[PDB]
Amino acid sequence: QALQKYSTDLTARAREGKLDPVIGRDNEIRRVVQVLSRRTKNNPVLIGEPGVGKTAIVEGLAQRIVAGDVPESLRDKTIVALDLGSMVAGSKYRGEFEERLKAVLDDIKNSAGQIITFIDELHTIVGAGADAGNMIKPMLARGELRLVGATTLDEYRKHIEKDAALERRFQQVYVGEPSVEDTIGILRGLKDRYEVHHGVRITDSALVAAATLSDRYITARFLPDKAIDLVDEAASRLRMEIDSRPVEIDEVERLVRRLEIEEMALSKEEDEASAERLAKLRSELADQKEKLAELTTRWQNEKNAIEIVRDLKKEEVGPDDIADVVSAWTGIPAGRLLEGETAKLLRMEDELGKRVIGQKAAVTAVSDAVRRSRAGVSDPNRPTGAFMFLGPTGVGKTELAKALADFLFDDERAMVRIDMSEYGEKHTVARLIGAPPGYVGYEAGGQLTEAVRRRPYTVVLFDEIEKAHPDVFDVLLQVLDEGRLTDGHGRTVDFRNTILILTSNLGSGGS
Amino acid sequence: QALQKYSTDLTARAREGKLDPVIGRDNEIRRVVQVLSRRTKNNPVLIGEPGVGKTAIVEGLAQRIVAGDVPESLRDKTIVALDLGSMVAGSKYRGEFEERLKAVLDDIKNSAGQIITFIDELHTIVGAGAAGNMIKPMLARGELRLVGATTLDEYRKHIEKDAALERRFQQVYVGEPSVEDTIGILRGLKDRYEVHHGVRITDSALVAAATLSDRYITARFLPDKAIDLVDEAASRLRMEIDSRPVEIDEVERLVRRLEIEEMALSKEEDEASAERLAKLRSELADQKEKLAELTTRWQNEKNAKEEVGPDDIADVVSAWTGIPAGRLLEGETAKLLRMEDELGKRVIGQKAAVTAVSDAVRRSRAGVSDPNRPTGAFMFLGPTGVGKTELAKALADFLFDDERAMVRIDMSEYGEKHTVARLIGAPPGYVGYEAGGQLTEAVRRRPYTVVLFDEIEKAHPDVFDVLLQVLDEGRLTDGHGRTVDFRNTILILTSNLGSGGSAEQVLAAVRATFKPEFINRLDDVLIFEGLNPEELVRIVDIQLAQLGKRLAQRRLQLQVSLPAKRWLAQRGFDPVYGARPLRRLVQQAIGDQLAKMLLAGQVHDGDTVPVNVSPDADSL
Amino acid sequence: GPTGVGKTELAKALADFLFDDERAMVRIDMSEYGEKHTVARLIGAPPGYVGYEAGGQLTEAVRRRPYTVVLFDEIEKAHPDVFDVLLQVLDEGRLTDGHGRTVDFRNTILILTSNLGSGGSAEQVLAAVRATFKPEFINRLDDVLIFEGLNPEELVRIVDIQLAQLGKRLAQRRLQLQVSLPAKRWLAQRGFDPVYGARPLRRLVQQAIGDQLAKMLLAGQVHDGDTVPVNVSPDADSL
Ligand SMILES: Nc1ncnc2c1ncn2[C@@H]1O[C@H](COP(=O)(O)OP(=O)(O)OP(O)(O)=S)[C@@H](O)[C@H]1O
Ligand SMILES: Nc1ncnc2c1ncn2[C@@H]1O[C@H](COP(=O)(O)OP(=O)(O)OP(O)(O)=S)[C@@H](O)[C@H]1O
Ligand SMILES: Nc1ncnc2c1ncn2[C@@H]1O[C@H](COP(=O)(O)OP(=O)(O)OP(O)(O)=S)[C@@H](O)[C@H]1O
Ligand SMILES: Nc1ncnc2c1ncn2[C@@H]1O[C@H](COP(=O)(O)OP(=O)(O)OP(O)(O)=S)[C@@H](O)[C@H]1O
Ligand SMILES: Nc1ncnc2c1ncn2[C@@H]1O[C@H](COP(=O)(O)OP(=O)(O)OP(O)(O)=S)[C@@H](O)[C@H]1O
Repeated sequence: QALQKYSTDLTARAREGKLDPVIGRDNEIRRVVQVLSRRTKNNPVLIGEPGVGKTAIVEGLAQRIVAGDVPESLRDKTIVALDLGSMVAGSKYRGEFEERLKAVLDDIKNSAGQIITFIDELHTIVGAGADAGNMIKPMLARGELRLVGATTLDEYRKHIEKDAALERRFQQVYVGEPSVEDTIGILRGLKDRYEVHHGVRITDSALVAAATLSDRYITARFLPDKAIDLVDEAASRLRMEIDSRPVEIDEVERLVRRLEIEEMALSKEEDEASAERLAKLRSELADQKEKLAELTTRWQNEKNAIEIVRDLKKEEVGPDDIADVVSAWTGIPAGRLLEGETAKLLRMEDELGKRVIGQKAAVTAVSDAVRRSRAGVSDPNRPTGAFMFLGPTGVGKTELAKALADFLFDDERAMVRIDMSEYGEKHTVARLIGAPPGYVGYEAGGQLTEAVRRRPYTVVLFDEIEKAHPDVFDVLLQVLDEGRLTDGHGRTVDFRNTILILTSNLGSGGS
Repeated sequence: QALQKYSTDLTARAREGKLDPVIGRDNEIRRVVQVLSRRTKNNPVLIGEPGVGKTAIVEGLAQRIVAGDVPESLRDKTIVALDLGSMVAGSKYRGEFEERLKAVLDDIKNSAGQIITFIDELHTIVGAGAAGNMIKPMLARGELRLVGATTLDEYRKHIEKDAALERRFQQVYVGEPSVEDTIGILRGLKDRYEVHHGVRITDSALVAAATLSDRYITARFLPDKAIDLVDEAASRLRMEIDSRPVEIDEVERLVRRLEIEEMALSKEEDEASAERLAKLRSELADQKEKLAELTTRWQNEKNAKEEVGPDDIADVVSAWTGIPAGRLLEGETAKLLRMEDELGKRVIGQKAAVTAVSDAVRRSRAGVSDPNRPTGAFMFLGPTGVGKTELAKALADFLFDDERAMVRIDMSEYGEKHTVARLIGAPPGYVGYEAGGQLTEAVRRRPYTVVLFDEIEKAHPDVFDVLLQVLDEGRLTDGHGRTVDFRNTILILTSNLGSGGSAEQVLAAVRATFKPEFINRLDDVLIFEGLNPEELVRIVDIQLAQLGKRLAQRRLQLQVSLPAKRWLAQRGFDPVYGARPLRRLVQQAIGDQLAKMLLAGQVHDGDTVPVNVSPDADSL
Repeated sequence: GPTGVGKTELAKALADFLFDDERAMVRIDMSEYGEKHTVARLIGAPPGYVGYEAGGQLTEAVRRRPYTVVLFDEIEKAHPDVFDVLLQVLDEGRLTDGHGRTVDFRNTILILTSNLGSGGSAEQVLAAVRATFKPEFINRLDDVLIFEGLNPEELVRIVDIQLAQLGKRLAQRRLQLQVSLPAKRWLAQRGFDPVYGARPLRRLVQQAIGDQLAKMLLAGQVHDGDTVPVNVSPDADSL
């Protein structure tokens, strides 16, 4: 009766359909089943990096038990999910939590073995005493409590392996991350639940696109769920739009209201210099009211036509809604050039010519490399542009790197700029990679690394590349042509969406 | 009346035969007896690594007492097993625990010399107060026999800090058994598992599960890391002797799910998903074929296994630790023979290097390779843009069927001496100490990957001295005392020394930049030979296929003509820059042209575009 | 001395018969102690910083079982501070660690190893030895032995040893080889560059016998149990 107080039930939740379906991953289920049924020391532990699916496997095993697909030695067994915080909640006195846990263990052992224990994140059991989480050792080794567990691949090493007399009683089951083709199947089988939670519909191409697109942009997470987030956010945004009026009318209305409020207060300014700013505010206000009227008129035409066709006879998420989600995330633009960017990209060499005069070849070569990437033609695993341009002084080779970095971002200080005139000695490389573990500045990372990692779309400039020691080129050797360097902490950063630019002054006069 | 309240009875538990055989370990039991039969300070302590067997020795002593093989002054002693976890339980008051302990000690002392207290994991006796200290006077008089057993580390971490205590204790070191002793032990315990599971166990399996777990699984000790293989092979054979076997219970589960997916992908009101259903059904039929064939052959075999064999243990050790340890299941022996021409699908030329790589896999798999040495570690070098990294990525692309499964470090960043702590970790007592190594901690888990050292020459010549034992011994220790196992990976070392000689210049640069004791541990030092204008067409078509697959996301296959496919290889061939000028020329010719075409309308998706060679350029 | 001549396999052969297992020695690889602060791992951290409970790496393996032979691979590549620590092991007998205890190396067999110079008979190599170490640390050791190169006569016995090793390894699948004396002397005739020691013999074995055997074995026709002879051709060894 203490199991009721200090444990919830898992099969009693899987029987009422309150668990999500589990798809694939048969080898791991079979290994867990065949480890959970041996004579002694019969308790596995699902180990692996976070996100790959480790509680989903236990819930799939519970659903399989409820269905009856398990072997004879597991028919009609209840899975119990222990909770340790609720056992340490009130234990002030010197002998409360110990007898609590002992009563729980006695209630488990009293049964004929008709109970399968399940502690998730079992790395939290090494303490909990003050000494506890250690009296379980006699029963673990004898095999009287079948203890399925699951911990991260580096909480094990940090908490359990430090008690090598305990991690002997556990059998490890390595759960690797799935591939894109298996993520597609998982999504296919898992979509009709979000389809119900949000009153929308989800196209299958929108499931292929999520899995194939969240594998090359979001490189900091793993991939049974790195796409489910895209699908969920797309569905939620589409539901919001299915509610009151959609986007890009909801922005212009808010903007016009604010401009009106500002103009109604800037009018009563007894000044001479502020009367000039009130002459542009009204202009932009009228310009915005124009666009808002045009949008609200086109909206009625679309809806009107739809209703007409319905009486005569943008309502489901799509592969571009997924793209808009993954573009609001990470800031990287991967869309379809929605009629506002195509014109700008076509008149590109004419807007760089407003700040750089001449250098037609360089301007054309940069504009021709931005479009090969926006049009979806460039190599998907390489920087979108990496070229070194050089010449005599006062020519424009630093201006162009600052003229290109402007109209792409509407700003000027939005590019990561390091000037290699200070890297004269070869030991200064650590200034862009960090210090290896065990030195003074280590909990700071690199300076280029931790600047590209935060926004992986800015352009990077290497001024005066010739002035550096001839051993930093070797460091750059793999940034180019692959877009990847590491740091002290071991985390890889991807330079696969940035435009690298290296200026220099060699020759200086040669034809 | 408190002993039975707060303890149990090992002798009673063994009289009913609730224990296992303890065959072996004569000297340890003899020493335990002769120390227990002392006059004063008669209390031993079994000590050793976790898993070698330290409670089994006490269980054997109990069985031996019950049998009557002990000397005179041990007859009818009734060993008792104390449980301090119950003494401090609900003792929420001011003196309850102290008085419980005192009553138990008095009850033990009142018996003349019968009770032999046995506290397991006695390191937990230091605290428990708020006590556990009212035992030293009872101990330094010979009145308490206190048999105990703690691991080799928790002893010095908890008890050596109490030098008053450890003086009243005898230490009995229990070393681990060897492979022959492990086999002898296994031959006695097989009956218990043969009874628990309705299965028979073979002696060949018993000896394989001891000679194999000593080689592959090296993180635990070896009276018991061999028992698990038997205990899991038995469970798997029981599950198989149950309703359905395996490798049919996979095809069935896969076909069911494929049907469920096809039944719901058919009514998809789309045009882009039309070719995505045109292969699901193909794969489903190709799977039903194999399902039917296996289900038919099953009836043949059932009209025309029953006990665990020697390869079932191999299958268990292969499911564990990742490593393939089985014996050439069919479909593999054809893959390994096709290897040499299957790698040529991505790497053209360099057939010497291809053969030298495949010959280290076909050997280590057949089982003729050296066990205590990596399965191949060779450094190949040559000019630039030739394929040396492409080969290292294409090798690990069909051993694991996943490009990212390779362990890739690039030695361009290990330019200075102190960057060694970056792939090994920091010593005990510094800032980054929990994260461990970077190369170490990536092999200790899943020890079957391929390791790539890119531009080995760019590193400070003190990092080679760390790889000096990775080669020829396959082991390095991180900043934790954890010797990892490199004996079954494939090491690859790329470089660019010389780049301007046939063989003598590069072999002089190698001997001038490396040490002889380093060049000696290596396998064949392969030298690539540069590309020839003839076989560049086989690279042109691979690049074109790659580009096609890349832009196939919108159904834009190109009909590249033969004169264009020839022009793309006529120029763009440099005898100095390899094949990267070709990659650049492809996007200078087709890339920017199609990019201008595409976003200015007139090339809307679903269309096919032909290329044709103009007088100088080529038009779309 | 030179490379591949038997320096390491002697420290592994002494323990092999003093303990009946080549894994009963404390083999630490001194090629990783190339930094000054790396002394903390083979001695232990001070009381209570990050790793006090772990204790030393060298001192602990001998405080618990003080009869082990201790090997130091590539002592030349260490830092000139671990020598100042290992010094007090000699002419004293004991070693104190960061914990604050004292451990006695009075029953161990210290063994060092290096590859200094490798260019002179004894004069250049012993000058190099006297140049990097300290003379007060050298007059405490026993004989500073120099190992000799291999000769074609001392190589046929090594071929016999390697063939015995290969045969013992092929006992799992129950195979055994028949090596004709022409092949047994050809394998020693080739692979005698007197600059790389005995290593090239291992590679020649795997290239000649092992590769052919492993290509035949999984192509059927050499199924387990039976024996196989090896004979000589103009150049190669046909099986
Ligand atoms: N095989 C699978 N079939 C269906 N859904 C799956 C599968 N694997 C994972 N998922 C889903 O993907 C998500 C993964 O979440 P969890 O598995 O709960 O995270 P986790 O594996 O427990 O990792 P941590 O360490 O606990 S955060 C959940 O939404 C699961 O429902
Ligand atoms: N073609 C050009 N069009 C417009 N401004 C230019 C042009 N060339 C140079 N300038 C001006 O020159 C100034 C600095 O030129 P930079 O391009 O920064 O010099 P640079 O090209 O980097 O040469 P070095 O070798 O680095 S000093 C700015 O004020 C630019 O506006
Ligand atoms: N001499 C032996 N004969 C037969 N079985 C043995 C022998 N020694 C150990 N075993 C078995 O091997 C396993 C070892 O378990 P234990 O000895 O209880 O572990 P341990 O030595 O107590 O180590 P810890 O620190 O308590 S986890 C058990 O299944 C024993 O039954
Ligand atoms: N033999 C080849 N077969 C197929 N593709 C090749 C071949 N040689 C080169 N390539 C291609 O040309 C490029 C060469 O890249 P890598 O082989 O990685 O360069 P590399 O051989 O490592 O030379 P370095 O010294 O690293 S610059 C890649 O895009 C390869 O796909
Ligand atoms: N005298 C010898 N007798 C038998 N085998 C030998 C002898 N010398 C070398 N070998 C073989 O050569 C291989 C390596 O020899 P080692 O003695 O380990 O090299 P070493 O003395 O450490 O030299 P280095 O420069 O450190 S690699 C071993 O596998 C031995 O079988």
